Amino acid sequence: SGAIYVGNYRVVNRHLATHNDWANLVWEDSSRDLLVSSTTAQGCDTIARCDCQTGVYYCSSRRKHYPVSFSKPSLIFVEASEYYPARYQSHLMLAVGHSEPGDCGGILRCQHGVVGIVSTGGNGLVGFADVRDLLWLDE
Ligand SMILES: CSc1ccccc1CC(=O)N1C[C@H]2C[C@]1(CC(N)=O)C2
Ligand SMILES: [Zn+2]
Repeated sequence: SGAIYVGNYRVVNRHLATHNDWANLVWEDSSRDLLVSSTTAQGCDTIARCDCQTGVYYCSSRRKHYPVSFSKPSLIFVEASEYYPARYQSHLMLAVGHSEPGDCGGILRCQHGVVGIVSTGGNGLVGFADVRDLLWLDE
């Protein structure tokens, strides 16, 4: 679990969005596993606007942060799950690191701010949904 709180927006994994997220929907994209909802309180986070390919992410299943080198956002095949059919997930970045079911929502940050959130994993890999291209989050 986990979310990004920026301005009057809450960014979550689309498959973990609550009834309240859907009732306050701003934008969602099944191909990216992202959903953004509106909030009444001002958020605590800031978004990176950069091309960093190194950063640190929070891994809930280890209660620890790990440094990672990750690929640029791209279209990557993801096997079927209870949440989605087998498909290509867009704007996804991969890295070598631990991730298991429950780790989705962990934040990846670089020196500039929040880069994205955990969305995939397994076999010593961790995948992050990028948010750096969503410029409207800043206004
Ligand atoms: C950290 S998630 C994970 C890790 C190891 C093993 C299995 C998982 C679950 C997993 O792949 N999931 C759950 C939900 C998000 C999704 C992938 C996707 N973005 O389409 C569907
Ligand atoms: Zn950066």
